[PDB]
Amino acid sequence: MLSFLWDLASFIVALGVLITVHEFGHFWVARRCGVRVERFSIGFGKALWRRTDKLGTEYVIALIPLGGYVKMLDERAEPVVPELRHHAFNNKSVGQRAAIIAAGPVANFIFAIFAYWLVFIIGVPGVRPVVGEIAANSIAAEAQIAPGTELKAVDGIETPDWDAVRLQLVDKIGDESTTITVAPFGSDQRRDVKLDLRHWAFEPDKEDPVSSLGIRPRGPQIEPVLENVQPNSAASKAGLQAGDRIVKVDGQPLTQWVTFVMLVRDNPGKSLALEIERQGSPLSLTLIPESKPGNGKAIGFVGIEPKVIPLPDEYKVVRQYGPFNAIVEATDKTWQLMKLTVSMLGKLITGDVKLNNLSGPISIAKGAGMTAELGVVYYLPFLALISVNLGIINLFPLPVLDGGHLLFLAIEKIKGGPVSERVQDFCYRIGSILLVLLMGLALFNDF
Ligand SMILES: CNC(=O)[C@H](Cc1ccccc1)NC(=O)[C@H](CC(C)C)[C@H](CSc1cccs1)C(=O)NO
Ligand SMILES: [Zn+2]
Ligand SMILES: [Zn+2]
Repeated sequence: MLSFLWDLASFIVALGVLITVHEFGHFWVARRCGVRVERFSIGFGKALWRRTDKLGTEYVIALIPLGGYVKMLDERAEPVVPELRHHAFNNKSVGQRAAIIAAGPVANFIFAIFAYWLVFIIGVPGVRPVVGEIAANSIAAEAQIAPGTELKAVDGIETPDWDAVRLQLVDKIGDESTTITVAPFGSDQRRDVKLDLRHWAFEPDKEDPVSSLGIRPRGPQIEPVLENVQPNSAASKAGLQAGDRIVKVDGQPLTQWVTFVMLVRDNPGKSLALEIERQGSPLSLTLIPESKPGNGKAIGFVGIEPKVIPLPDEYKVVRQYGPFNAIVEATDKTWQLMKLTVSMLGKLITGDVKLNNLSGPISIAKGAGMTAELGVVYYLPFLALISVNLGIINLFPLPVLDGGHLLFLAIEKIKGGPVSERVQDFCYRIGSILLVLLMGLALFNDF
C-alpha cells in the first residue's frame, strides 16, 4: 500500500507537469499570435478543477491524466462576433498556425532543457566507466578488454560515465559490431577496440547492456558486516547485533554477499548455522529467516543491511556548471536525447527491436516512484527524458497529433486550401481509434 501510493503519486505529478508544459507552450504561442484561448484542459474525462481568467480563458484540471488540449477560437467550431474574427485560429496565416501547433513539442523540448539546466546548476553525481570484473566467453572478454579499464568513448562520442556508456550501447541495437575507445585508468593512452555484436541478444527492458557484454562495473563493495539490525526481525531474534561479521554459513565460509542473499531468499523457515565474529570472539548462532510476501514464491527476510564501502572518489564525477555553461550543456544533452529517440523509433520500426519491451504506464509509474524516492537531481532528468519522448511522439504525422496538424497545414499551404471537407473526419476518428489501440497494447505488454 505504502509503495503503490507513492508510485501513483509520482506518476500523477510527472504527468501533470508534462501536460502542463506542452499545453502551456501551445497556449502561450497562441495568445502571442493574437488568437483567444478558451479552455486549457490538463487531462481527459470529467473536469474537477475549473477556473476562469479575466480574458475568458478557462483552466481545467480533469481526472484522466493521460493527455490534454488547448481549445482555440475557431469559426469552424462556434459562431464568432464580427470583431473577434481576427482573434480566431482559422483567420491566421499558415505560418502562425504552424508555429502555434508546433509550440507543444517545442515546449516539451524546452522543458527538458530547463530540467537539465536546473540539474546542472544543482549538480548531478556519476561514476567513471571503469570495469571491475569481466565475464569470460562474453562480448567484451573476446575483445581483449581487461579489468581496470576506463571507457573513454563509444563510436567517438564522449562517455564520461556509465550512464552515457549505456546510452550509446542501446543506440547500437541491430548493428553487427561496435568500436569503443578505451584506456587504462590513469593513463591517457587511448586504444580502439572492437566489440562483436553479431550474436548479441538482450532485452533493453530487462537486461543491463553493460552486463550483456559480460562487464561488471566497479562499484561500492558489500562486505559481510552488519550495519544495523531492525527490531523484531529474524536477525534480531537470532542474536545478531550491529557490527557483526558473518564468517561461515552452513559449514562453508562466506565469500560473497549474494550467497547470503540467495540463502536467505531460497530457504525460508529453515535454520541457518552462522559462525560469526564479535569483538574478535568467535560465536555460533541460528538464523531462522521469516517469510514475507514475495513475487513468484515465498521469499525470506532477516532484517540485515550489510556494510557497503563506497569506491574511492577517483571514480567520481561532479557535473555541475555555471548558468550559461549549464544552458549550453543542457541544450546539447536534450538534442542528443532527441536524436537518440529518433534512432530508437527507427530501430523499432525497421524490425530489430521488439515492441513488447515498450515502456508501459505501470513501468513508467514504478520508475517515477523510484526516481522521486532517489531525490530531485534524479527526478528532473526522468521528467526531461519523458518530456522529450512525449514531444517527439506527438510530432508524429498522424491526424489526431500535432504532427498531423502540421502535415495537413503544409498540404494546405502548398495546395492553397484545406485538404479535406469531411474526407478528413473518417481519419479523425480512425486516428483516435488507433491511439486507443496503441494505449491498450502498451498497457497489455506491460502486464
Ligand atoms: C499520453 N497521451 C499522448 O501522448 C497523446 C498521443 C499518444 C496517444 C496514445 C499513445 C501514444 C501517444 N498526446 C496528447 O495527449 C497531447 C497532450 C500532451 C501534453 C501529452 C495532445 C494530443 S491532442 C488530443 C488527443 C485527445 C484529445 S485532445 C496535444 O498535442 N495537445 O496540444
Ligand atoms: Zn481585435
Ligand atoms: Zn500538441
